[PDB]
Amino acid sequence: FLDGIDKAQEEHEKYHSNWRAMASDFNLPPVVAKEIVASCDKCQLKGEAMHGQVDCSPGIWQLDCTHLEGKVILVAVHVASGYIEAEVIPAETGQETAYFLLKLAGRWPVKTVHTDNGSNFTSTTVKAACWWAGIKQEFGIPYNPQSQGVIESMNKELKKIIGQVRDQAEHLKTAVQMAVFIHNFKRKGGIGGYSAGERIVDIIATDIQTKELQKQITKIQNFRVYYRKGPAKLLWKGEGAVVIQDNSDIKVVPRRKAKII
Amino acid sequence: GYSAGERIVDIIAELQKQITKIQNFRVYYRDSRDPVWKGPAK
Amino acid sequence: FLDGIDKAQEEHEKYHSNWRAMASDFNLPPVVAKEIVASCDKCQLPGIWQLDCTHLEGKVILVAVHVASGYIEAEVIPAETGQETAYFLLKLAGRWPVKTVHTDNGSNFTSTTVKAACWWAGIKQEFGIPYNPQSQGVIESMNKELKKIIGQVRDQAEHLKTAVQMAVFIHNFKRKGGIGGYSAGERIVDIIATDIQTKELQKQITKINFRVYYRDSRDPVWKGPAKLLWKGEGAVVIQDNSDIKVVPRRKAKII
Amino acid sequence: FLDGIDKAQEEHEKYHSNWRAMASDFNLPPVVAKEIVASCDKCQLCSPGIWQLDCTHLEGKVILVAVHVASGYIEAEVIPAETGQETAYFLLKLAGRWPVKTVHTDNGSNFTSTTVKAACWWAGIKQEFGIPYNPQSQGVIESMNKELKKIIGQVRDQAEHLKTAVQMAVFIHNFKRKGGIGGYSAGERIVDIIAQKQITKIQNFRVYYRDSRDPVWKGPAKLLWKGEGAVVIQDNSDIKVVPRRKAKIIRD
DNA sequence: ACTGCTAGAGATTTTCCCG
DNA sequence: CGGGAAAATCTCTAGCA
DNA sequence: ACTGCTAGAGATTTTCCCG
DNA sequence: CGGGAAAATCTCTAGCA
Ligand SMILES: [Mg+2]
Ligand SMILES: [Mg+2]
Repeated sequence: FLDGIDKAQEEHEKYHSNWRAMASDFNLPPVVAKEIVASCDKCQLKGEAMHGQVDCSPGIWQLDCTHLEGKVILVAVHVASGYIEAEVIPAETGQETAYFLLKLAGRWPVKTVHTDNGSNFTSTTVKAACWWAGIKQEFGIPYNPQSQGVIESMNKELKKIIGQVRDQAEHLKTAVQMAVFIHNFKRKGGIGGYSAGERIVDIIATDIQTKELQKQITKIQNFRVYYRKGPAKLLWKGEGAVVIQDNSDIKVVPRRKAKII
Repeated sequence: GYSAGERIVDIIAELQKQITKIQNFRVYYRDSRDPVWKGPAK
Repeated sequence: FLDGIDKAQEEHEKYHSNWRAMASDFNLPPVVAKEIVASCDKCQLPGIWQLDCTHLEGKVILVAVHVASGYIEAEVIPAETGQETAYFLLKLAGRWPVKTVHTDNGSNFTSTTVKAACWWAGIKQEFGIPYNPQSQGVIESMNKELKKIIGQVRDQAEHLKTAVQMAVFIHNFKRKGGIGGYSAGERIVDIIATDIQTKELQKQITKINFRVYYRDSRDPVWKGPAKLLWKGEGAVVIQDNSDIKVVPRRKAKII
Repeated sequence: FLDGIDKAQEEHEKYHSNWRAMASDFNLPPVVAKEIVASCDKCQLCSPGIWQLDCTHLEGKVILVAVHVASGYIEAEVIPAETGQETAYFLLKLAGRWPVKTVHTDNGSNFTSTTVKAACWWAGIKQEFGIPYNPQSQGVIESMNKELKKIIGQVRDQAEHLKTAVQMAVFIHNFKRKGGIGGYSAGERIVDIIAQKQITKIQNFRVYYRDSRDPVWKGPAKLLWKGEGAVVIQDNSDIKVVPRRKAKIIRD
């Protein structure tokens, strides 16, 4: 292929032909043509085809403003449940945002808030509010709304319901509260056939109850598993398996080659 | 040198109840490369 | 860098020495130390060897020394012509992985044959006075000690060349001393095994290479290559000319 | 090709090895290496301290070859004549490069010569004549002889005198041919194989005696053990322990 | 070092109910 | 065990940024 | 009575080649 | 019939409007 490699490179600096073109024309193994393309800086123009996944921890909220009929609507969503909070604010200011976030934190457990990099969420007043209530702030990558896919999807859902009930109310703020009500309690679906209100209550109660249950379980139950190794702490056992926490690492081991002390 | 109360309280301070309780909860989850949520797991 | 390497850099700023400390005491790979001394404006500066000559008893003796361990490779050469020095340098290069050689500018080393020897084997050579001629003084003192050795051994060898070799071996192995009384062989072997492990360590250090091409934010144009720093699920962190950026994996390409 | 691949090809022309270097060191894909070796006309495709020695002839010239059993690291040099004295000189030159301990020969007259025994003595090298008593090196010595002959068969086009071609082949077989277990060139493996010193390091270690009161007495102790948060040192006629904060260790 | 999601419309497969 | 209908699960899109 | 598609990057499965 | 690598097929995205 020594002859063809030099020619395909010259043709690539003119044409930037993809690897199949070089492999067909200059009789090349697919790996060599691919290497020619790969080392071209002008031919690197496409990302990888995948999507990430947002954090859906029980304490994470996603926030964003949305605009409707010239007014600013500050919308928050609890990621795990789909529950929502929303108000019309007078302006997209850091002060209005600090106030909204303080109200949210005083009504619901809020461990982390995830927003874009708009001026209102990045402001020092919002920081001071988040420091006071103990809220971690996660800032999305700039110009990447998929980072806040949940609240963007929920802003669509809320705009649709506001459109549905707009002529039942004079002012926009009231339509926003009617739509919030409707979404939280008058729309069922999702993981447990729930409405979002039912679902957030279940998520938060489940968090509380499982925390308590397993804390008591670990207080009373005390063992040490040796597998394969060191004194691994026991997490669970059953059906020919054991769960252990060895140096902050959780691994599923079969019952064989595993002895409990 | 412990009072009868101290020994009583220590003694009184089962697990299968709490374990079945924990095993009653449903878990919906995803694998790190699949957008669809996986059905209720135990 | 690592906290140890940052501490070594701060110790350099405190003490104006780069290679003599972090390459030895801090176990830094030689490539990083070379990069640091290159960046260091205060630093004007296992594969190092030196070659020299001596004229004991009217005969020409050419001696090589591994600087880091007091090893000896020597041979009585029939003549000072560069042709025979080329053959002997071929021997040194074949027997051990020799990377750089420090000699003088003389025609005994600048001849065409020596240049061909370096070209074939892959050895770099220095011609002239080294920046630290105290090493040359040390090897000359070793030459004098070999000469005293010879003044003793020549009671045992019918041919002075053979006594030259006998001395080479005595100093390699029997004359153990320094630090903890170690022979030149022991230090040589330790150094070269450490060198193998440092090649492996340099590989694993440089692992954590990757060119990243990425779509910048709001920009239609793709840019790169950037250095990859960290790779999560969904996003990466990239170094594009001392400018740390975070890019979703949809908008990046890692080669 | 890439600058690295072109450099690898030039290194092949310099060293007559294709797969053992670019497939391993240069991370070349196996298909490209296979294509290169196909195009390459020159590519036809125990007890450490135990070495073999042997005599070979080529084009009317005599070559003495030293091998290592434990990794096939091969030393060699052209000999002026088959006489025993030259053999003794070569074995001498061997002694100073590695701790040779026992060698095996073919019981030849030039090797049974007395001077060979003399050299083996004053250097401290033992001779175990006959054939080696392990059923690996017995054919391995001849196999590596054939390997050296084959390497010279390609080297000879770049050297008109055997005295240089032999060293060319030796460097190739020592480093530029990497294989075996994981692709380790013989030189690397022998580095590993070669790798009382630590005992002699601490023989003369005396200690300035102190105690938990943190005194400045600095008694004439002898260091017995170090580590695990304290020391173990003898105090004249008795034994005690001292934390590392005290008990300075010095040479006697 | 961070990350698309949600809800509805129609298609497909599974389950349950009388045999 | 067999259909047939009712329920549950699957595929796929717009629209939010 | 008209209508999403294309090309590349990485993952997964299939096929072929020496055994 | 078995691996292992090389080739072919599959999944999925941006960007065009
Ligand atoms: Mg926004
Ligand atoms: Mg918005």
